[PDB]
Amino acid sequence: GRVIRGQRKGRGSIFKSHNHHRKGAAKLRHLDYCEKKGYIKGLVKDIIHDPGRGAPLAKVIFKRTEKYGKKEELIIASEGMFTGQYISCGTKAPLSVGNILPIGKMPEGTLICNLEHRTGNRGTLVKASGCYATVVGQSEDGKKTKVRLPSGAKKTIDAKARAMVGVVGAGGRIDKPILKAGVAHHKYRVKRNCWPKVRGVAMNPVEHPHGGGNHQHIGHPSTVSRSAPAGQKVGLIAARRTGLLRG
RNA sequence: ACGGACCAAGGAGUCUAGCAAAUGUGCAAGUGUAUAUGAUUCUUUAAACAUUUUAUACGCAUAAUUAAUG
RNA sequence: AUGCUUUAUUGAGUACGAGCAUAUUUGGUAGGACCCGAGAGGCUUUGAACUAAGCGUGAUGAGAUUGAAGUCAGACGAAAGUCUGAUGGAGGAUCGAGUUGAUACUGACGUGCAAAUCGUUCAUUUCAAUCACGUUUAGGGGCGAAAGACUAAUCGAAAAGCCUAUUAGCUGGUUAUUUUCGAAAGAUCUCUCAGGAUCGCUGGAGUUGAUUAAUAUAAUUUUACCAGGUAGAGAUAAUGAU
RNA sequence: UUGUGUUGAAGCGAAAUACGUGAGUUUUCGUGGAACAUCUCCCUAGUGCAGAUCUUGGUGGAAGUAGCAACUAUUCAAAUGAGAACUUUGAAGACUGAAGUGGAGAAGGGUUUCUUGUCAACUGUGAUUGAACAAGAGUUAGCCGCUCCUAAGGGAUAGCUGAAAAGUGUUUAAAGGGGUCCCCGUCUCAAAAGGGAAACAGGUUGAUAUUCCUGUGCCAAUAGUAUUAUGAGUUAGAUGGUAACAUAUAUAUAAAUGAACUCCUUUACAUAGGCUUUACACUCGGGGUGCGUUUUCUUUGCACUUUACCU
RNA sequence: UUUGUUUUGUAGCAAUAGUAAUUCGUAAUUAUCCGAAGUGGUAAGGACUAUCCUUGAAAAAAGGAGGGAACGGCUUUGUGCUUUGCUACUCUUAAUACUUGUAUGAGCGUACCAACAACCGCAUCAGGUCUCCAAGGUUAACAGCCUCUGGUUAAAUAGAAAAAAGUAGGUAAGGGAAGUCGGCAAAAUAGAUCCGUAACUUCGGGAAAAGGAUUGGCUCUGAGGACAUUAAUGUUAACUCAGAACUGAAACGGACAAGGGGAAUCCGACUGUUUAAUUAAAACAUAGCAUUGUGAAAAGCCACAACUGGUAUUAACACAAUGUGAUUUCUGCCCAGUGCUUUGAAUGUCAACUUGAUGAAAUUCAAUCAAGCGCAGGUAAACGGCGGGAGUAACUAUGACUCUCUUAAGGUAGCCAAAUGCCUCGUCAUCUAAUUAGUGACGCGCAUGAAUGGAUUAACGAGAUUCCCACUGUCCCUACUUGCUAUCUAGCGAAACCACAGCCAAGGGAACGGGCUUGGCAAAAUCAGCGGGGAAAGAAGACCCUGUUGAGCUUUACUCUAGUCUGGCUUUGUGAAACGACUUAAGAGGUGCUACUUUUAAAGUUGUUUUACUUAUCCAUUUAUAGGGAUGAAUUUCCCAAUAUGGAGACAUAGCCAGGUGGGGAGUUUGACUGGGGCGGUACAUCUGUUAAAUAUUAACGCAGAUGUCCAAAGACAAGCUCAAAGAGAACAGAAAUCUCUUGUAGACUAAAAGGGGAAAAGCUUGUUUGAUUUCUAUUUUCAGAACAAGUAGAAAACGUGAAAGCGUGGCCUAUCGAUCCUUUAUAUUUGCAAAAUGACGUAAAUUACUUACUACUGUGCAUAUAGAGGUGUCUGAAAAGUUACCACAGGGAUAACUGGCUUGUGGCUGCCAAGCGCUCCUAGCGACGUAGCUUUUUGAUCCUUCGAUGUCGGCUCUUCCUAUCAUUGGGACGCAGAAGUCUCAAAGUGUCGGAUUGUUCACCCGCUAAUAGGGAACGUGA
Ligand SMILES: [Mg+2]
Ligand SMILES: [Mg+2]
Ligand SMILES: [Mg+2]
Ligand SMILES: [Mg+2]
Ligand SMILES: [Mg+2]
Ligand SMILES: [Mg+2]
Ligand SMILES: [Mg+2]
Ligand SMILES: [Mg+2]
Ligand SMILES: [Mg+2]
Ligand SMILES: [Mg+2]
Ligand SMILES: [Mg+2]
Ligand SMILES: [Mg+2]
Ligand SMILES: [Mg+2]
Ligand SMILES: [Mg+2]
Ligand SMILES: [Mg+2]
Ligand SMILES: [Mg+2]
Ligand SMILES: [Mg+2]
Ligand SMILES: [Mg+2]
Ligand SMILES: [Mg+2]
Ligand SMILES: [Mg+2]
Ligand SMILES: [Mg+2]
Ligand SMILES: [Mg+2]
Ligand SMILES: [Mg+2]
Ligand SMILES: [Mg+2]
Ligand SMILES: [Mg+2]
Ligand SMILES: [Mg+2]
Ligand SMILES: [Mg+2]
Ligand SMILES: [Mg+2]
Ligand SMILES: [Mg+2]
Ligand SMILES: [Mg+2]
Ligand SMILES: [Mg+2]
Ligand SMILES: [Mg+2]
Ligand SMILES: [Mg+2]
Ligand SMILES: [Mg+2]
Ligand SMILES: [Mg+2]
Ligand SMILES: [Mg+2]
Ligand SMILES: [Mg+2]
Ligand SMILES: [Mg+2]
Ligand SMILES: [Mg+2]
Ligand SMILES: [Mg+2]
Ligand SMILES: [Mg+2]
Ligand SMILES: [Mg+2]
Ligand SMILES: [Mg+2]
Ligand SMILES: [Mg+2]
Ligand SMILES: [Mg+2]
Ligand SMILES: [Mg+2]
Ligand SMILES: [Mg+2]
Ligand SMILES: [Mg+2]
Ligand SMILES: [Mg+2]
Ligand SMILES: [Mg+2]
Ligand SMILES: [Mg+2]
Ligand SMILES: [Mg+2]
Ligand SMILES: [Mg+2]
Ligand SMILES: [Mg+2]
Ligand SMILES: [Mg+2]
Ligand SMILES: [Mg+2]
Ligand SMILES: [Mg+2]
Ligand SMILES: [Mg+2]
Ligand SMILES: [Mg+2]
Ligand SMILES: [Mg+2]
Ligand SMILES: [Mg+2]
Ligand SMILES: [Mg+2]
Ligand SMILES: [Mg+2]
Ligand SMILES: [Mg+2]
Ligand SMILES: [Mg+2]
Ligand SMILES: [Mg+2]
Ligand SMILES: [Mg+2]
Ligand SMILES: [Mg+2]
Ligand SMILES: [Mg+2]
Ligand SMILES: [Mg+2]
Ligand SMILES: [Mg+2]
Ligand SMILES: [Mg+2]
Ligand SMILES: [Mg+2]
Ligand SMILES: [Mg+2]
Ligand SMILES: [Mg+2]
Ligand SMILES: [Mg+2]
Ligand SMILES: [Mg+2]
Ligand SMILES: [Mg+2]
Ligand SMILES: [Mg+2]
Ligand SMILES: [Mg+2]
Ligand SMILES: [Mg+2]
Ligand SMILES: [Mg+2]
Ligand SMILES: [Mg+2]
Ligand SMILES: [Mg+2]
Ligand SMILES: [Mg+2]
Ligand SMILES: [Mg+2]
Ligand SMILES: [Mg+2]
Ligand SMILES: [Mg+2]
Ligand SMILES: [Mg+2]
Ligand SMILES: [Mg+2]
Ligand SMILES: [Mg+2]
Ligand SMILES: [Mg+2]
Ligand SMILES: [Mg+2]
Ligand SMILES: [Mg+2]
Ligand SMILES: [Mg+2]
Ligand SMILES: [Mg+2]
Repeated sequence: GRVIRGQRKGRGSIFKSHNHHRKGAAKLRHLDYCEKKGYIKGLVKDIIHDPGRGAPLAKVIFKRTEKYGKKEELIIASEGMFTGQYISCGTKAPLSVGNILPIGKMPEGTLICNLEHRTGNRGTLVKASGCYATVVGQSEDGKKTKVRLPSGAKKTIDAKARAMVGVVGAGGRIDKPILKAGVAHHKYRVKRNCWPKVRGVAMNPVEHPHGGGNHQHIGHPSTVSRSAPAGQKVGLIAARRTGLLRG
């Protein structure tokens, strides 16, 4: 009868992100001559907090090379950086925490973050607080590098892509029990409108496949297939397996 | 069992198409002057009057029967 | 082959034509169709001055209670550590007036002051708090701490105008006089059982006949003849009981 | 076809020694004031009402009945007037009790405001009252606001999609600009509580006031040329202090050279808790002035004793 | 740059203004305007501390700095750079004069209300509606009560009287919940100081636990600071706190203000939220726990008609989709069913396209690695599920043990008459006097149980229950009082409703009358109450049934559809390899130049597969900013070679076509009969007998039954023969084996129900057969005298049997079955395919070809006439699943759920007879086996009245009637000594109670009593 809650989220009316006090987008530096041939170095002016995101941001200043002036960058800060530090970005920069290097000049076992899955991309992969990847293989003729991602997947990347040495700061923040409904009210207040959640078994049949009944049950197998239409994919999607995991 | 406090005005088997039966009228193996045209028709007349100077417009009837050549 | 024959069978066929036109009435059909009456379906538009949720900018919560971590001082002890007094001001802490609401009297009123009010009594006040303007989301759609709730006294699908005088085997109504004739509530078929078609029962029109105490005719008798297994009877005649 | 009418038509009220089984027809008197029939035979229709919770309009019994009950409360005397429980004046008794029927604003209303007059209807009892009715009046700004800036957002331009109507909004624009020949970089609307040049006190009208009057101040803008005065610098740019820093007082502290380019600061910011300072408020005692009580008491009870912006 | 003091000034504004006074005149003058402190209400600033998985706008506009471009002036040769002097020149503010378009200050708002009558609510409506200011006393207090400044004394009315009854209040002797479903309502408590506080517990609480004492006024004592002369003297405050004496009708938070407490059970962890106008909860949320998908602009989830978007200013400590619901302790077994998911040319089926074979061609046929299903696995914190019967231990009883059916697995740890147990008011204990209630135990549990979460649980709750203390007008049992109404006056002034109307009893009547019949009776007009009746009013019953009337929701109902997955063709270019296809003479052959299958340097062209390239196409980044190799400030070396960049790349994407999946979505449907409907059944198409009343016809969900088949013989004809059974006889042989005789009217048989028929046959056995065949008519049954269907009597052919007359058109007779449209095979010297031809230039002539005359028989495919067949059992013949406790409409008393009416089976009461009981004795008192009635206080049966409506259980209050008499009054009898009782007569005058449990009517206990009888009045009684 009626359009479901999870279908309405795509209209983007009251489900758009809350971003009034956010500070800007976190990108690497634009790929240019210096990083391809040597390196360039910038100065850390501040570490600041971003309302929606858990990891801190470093505010870093480089010096213009084509012209007289200065320029600004926003970069996810790795654990250990400090105000007044000089970091160096380029193909020949020394290996140290906070420098930005191509992944093909790093030995095996190096912990990295803020990685590009394509060259010149300005960084996409390892970004949430407390996360890192591992260099796990260098190809015989260069041109390819193999890494291990936080979820445990393995990937091969172009060997000229860039990343930061070290781990993302402010890690270990899911070890504190939230303990109050108001704390979770304040958490999602600055993210998006997704809290609280009514469960489908407590609605009427018009609004949900689980709704209705004289006893609050599903009455249906709760694992649905990958091909089901939008108003019907609602329980466990394409589940290979259910129940407690034992290994 | 339902409608009705009282009074006045209004208020409901009609019109058109197509078929049949009954009855009145005209002509009769025929009958009906279609659309038009004509006129010393033109307040009335948007009515009425006329029919192309051994005579093939059309309808119904005058002949039936068969899927059909017939 | 211009097919033939008495045969049988069929036609809304033939055996010296009756039609065409035009008044009116009646019947059945289509149309608004004797008059008034739905619950619905569709097309295009108008509303978030109420209320729901998000967002921007601002404003607001008398008074009192309780007493976490940190700090100072004193006592004990070989160390580790323990005990006593003060200080301090935490917490979706506690009473409570405003504010925001609505538990009970199943009180008053119920032709109200009022299409939700009045009185007393209740719940809530540092937080998931409460208000005001501005702004976003529009109808099979939105919004919902979820009651099928709310979306301008309208929501298990808003409001305005059209398609539209939609359809109804079902309720209600249907307008002057006298005179003459006068019913059925059985039967067959039916997605038929509150309906219909068809036969029966009724009225009107018109011929052919009889008007010759006749013939046709008769919900009646008489004379001649025919068919029957019900009332009674039987159980020793058959069957079955006793 | 052939008739009635100002010497009185239709219609209406009451009737008749009248006719008909009946629907009806005909006639008298009164009112009325202008048209009305045809039955000689035909044509024609939106042609005959007791009902449909029928439509529109008017009117009853109920009935001088139900009722005119929240908000503590009224009394004496006078004026006016045809007429005063509810108009005005004086004297009493009381209420609101600063979280006020006290003052000032927004949304909304639109002349309800003021003076004069004044009662047909309204002001659910009266009414001489009134936000009712009639005639004429009344709203004054460089300093209070809008107007300017940007916000959540709206409308647009290029392009793309669609039969269009419309949807979306740099998704490869030779755009928009500003700086004097260069660089930067879409347009526009959206806050009378956010941001933001600048004003105070006294007086004044029937009705306006940080707007009018008086006096004293502030802010912003003010072409070119020439003269005259105010100060400063050089015989292409001043000094003091160890330092933190300081210095132009002319009517008026106005002048301490500085291009392209570049970097910062103000505007500019949450909540809770106690400590502290200063203004406004409140109160106690002296002095002056006026008033009140006074059979008894009382060096006594109350009022006033003020000071803005700007330098 | 020095001293007390030169002395002035509210520092200027400034007294010239404001306020309070005293003056003199019909605008006039004077005097004051100045000395020291306290309290802490309101606002703002300052320096600080702490909190956040929460870190709390921007722009117009203004300012500061770095750096060092340019530059002493007036005329002085020339072509902006070349020549001579003075060492006034450069800024800055103000005023003036002239040239200049006319060289200060735009435009719009401004009255009044802001609710008390100016706004919205139909109004001059007790409602709603945003912001700022805020005095004195009491006090913790901006609370409550009283007051000053300012405001008012007004409300759609007044006067009198004062009874019932109402509404808002106040008291009550003795008892203290006995009232009631229920302590509903009301009382009792309460401020502050000092003492004292349990179980349990997540150690934080519970907690104001529970409890005890004090409190006025007056007169005193003690404690707590600051400052200046020097330990000593002197001045000087604010408010609290602790003690003592005295005093009063023993009173003192004196008015106001202000918790009732305790022992346990159930649910939910907690603060929070919800159905605006009948539900505030145990419902929703929540922290915590667990499961699932996804490494990216070719990804997960979602929006759009397309083009494009949301999450995303994102990146696994993330985003998205679900369950359960704090802590503690736990979370058992099942993958057979249904879902979801993994592998693939070994593998079955499953499209378009393509490729071959054949043919004149249209067609026809065959082959080929798509996805999906099938085949083989995983998964229960996916949907869900988790057994019976017997025997057995030295008194009984029980069953550790055993046997046997049996499942995918057989309910584990726990828990229980639980918000879950029918029987049920379960058994035992406890609580009371008395317990359908409460608590603790028991467990073969109709039908308990593990994130559908199981068992607990401190704290918390306007949540659901039981008991105790305090308290009381809830009650015994009511009385007295105040305001405001009602009442009577002057003024003003409606509405609902209304066929006509309004006294009764019985009768009949649509079975409950105001009106009708027969009786009782019946005398103006008027005031205040009241709730028996007018089956009173409101309003086309919402319950129930009907309608070929709807709508919301569900699904493995009937048809479809968005989206997803999969294959083909086009977009679409340049090369190169490797294997497949259709051809060479070979290969063994089997066959009568020849016919078919078979190992290899191909006759030459086409196909899936792999790889390479860049310009089509797609993506990303930037201001399209250097061609490859070796926490100051920065602006005016060498080697390698002459499409912005990078990544993919003819693959994605996109357009047309094809297949799978698809309640996410759309449209629709979901028979009838029926002692209401539903369930059951078929009485829905047929047949035998009976009801059926001696022609024929005739109903019910009447009675006893049968049909949807069967048979090359069980059909046709002819001949011969005679059956069931019984008796007596015959080696094994008997009750039953084979054989002979005698009797035998059918007692046998004849496919199947039942009825009728049948003896040289209709039965049995033999012989020959296919009339169970082709065509047509007159007609009978049901009936409209319509179709099918099943029969009867015949005619035109060709046959069978029999010697012959004859008989045969299925079964000895009565049942055994099917339209239009469509399809399919048969028949024909019958026809068509819209200008014509197709056997065939066949036969005979003729020539110099457009020659002539003759002929039953003429391409593929399709159509058409006539005859059978494929089926409609709802059988005169639609392609069709559920639910509504969210509901809508048109109707029905044609039809259910009350009262009333007829009946009285069942329920209740009363009779008659005498077997027997009563030691003995039929009848004191009873009464078996039988049998006659009465009543309408039970429950049925029926469907008469009411569906545009007669309020549906019980209790409380109040009146009246009946007798089928419990007590009280007079009597009779006994199995009657007295006492106490039992049976019975006249008799309705007077009575027929207080309580515990339950919503109860009904029950069952504790009591008293004289007795604690039974009933009716629309199941008496809801304006
Ligand atoms: Mg629900
Ligand atoms: Mg659904
Ligand atoms: Mg549940
Ligand atoms: Mg189930
Ligand atoms: Mg009716
Ligand atoms: Mg009526
Ligand atoms: Mg005629
Ligand atoms: Mg014709
Ligand atoms: Mg009509
Ligand atoms: Mg429809
Ligand atoms: Mg609004
Ligand atoms: Mg809002
Ligand atoms: Mg709290
Ligand atoms: Mg009430
Ligand atoms: Mg209330
Ligand atoms: Mg519901
Ligand atoms: Mg209609
Ligand atoms: Mg008659
Ligand atoms: Mg006339
Ligand atoms: Mg009419
Ligand atoms: Mg009329
Ligand atoms: Mg009338
Ligand atoms: Mg009336
Ligand atoms: Mg009255
Ligand atoms: Mg008045
Ligand atoms: Mg007062
Ligand atoms: Mg008061
Ligand atoms: Mg107050
Ligand atoms: Mg006025
Ligand atoms: Mg006036
Ligand atoms: Mg009046
Ligand atoms: Mg006026
Ligand atoms: Mg102005
Ligand atoms: Mg201003
Ligand atoms: Mg914006
Ligand atoms: Mg603007
Ligand atoms: Mg402002
Ligand atoms: Mg004024
Ligand atoms: Mg003013
Ligand atoms: Mg001063
Ligand atoms: Mg004003
Ligand atoms: Mg209005
Ligand atoms: Mg009113
Ligand atoms: Mg009002
Ligand atoms: Mg009273
Ligand atoms: Mg007293
Ligand atoms: Mg008492
Ligand atoms: Mg009791
Ligand atoms: Mg009782
Ligand atoms: Mg109860
Ligand atoms: Mg109470
Ligand atoms: Mg306790
Ligand atoms: Mg709760
Ligand atoms: Mg729990
Ligand atoms: Mg709560
Ligand atoms: Mg409600
Ligand atoms: Mg409520
Ligand atoms: Mg819950
Ligand atoms: Mg959760
Ligand atoms: Mg399985
Ligand atoms: Mg396959
Ligand atoms: Mg067990
Ligand atoms: Mg149990
Ligand atoms: Mg129990
Ligand atoms: Mg489990
Ligand atoms: Mg269960
Ligand atoms: Mg009165
Ligand atoms: Mg009577
Ligand atoms: Mg009556
Ligand atoms: Mg009478
Ligand atoms: Mg009554
Ligand atoms: Mg009805
Ligand atoms: Mg109904
Ligand atoms: Mg429907
Ligand atoms: Mg559906
Ligand atoms: Mg039926
Ligand atoms: Mg008979
Ligand atoms: Mg016989
Ligand atoms: Mg024979
Ligand atoms: Mg036979
Ligand atoms: Mg049928
Ligand atoms: Mg039939
Ligand atoms: Mg349905
Ligand atoms: Mg009836
Ligand atoms: Mg009986
Ligand atoms: Mg009625
Ligand atoms: Mg009644
Ligand atoms: Mg009624
Ligand atoms: Mg008796
Ligand atoms: Mg006696
Ligand atoms: Mg006696
Ligand atoms: Mg009753
Ligand atoms: Mg009775
Ligand atoms: Mg009632
Ligand atoms: Mg009752
Ligand atoms: Mg009553």
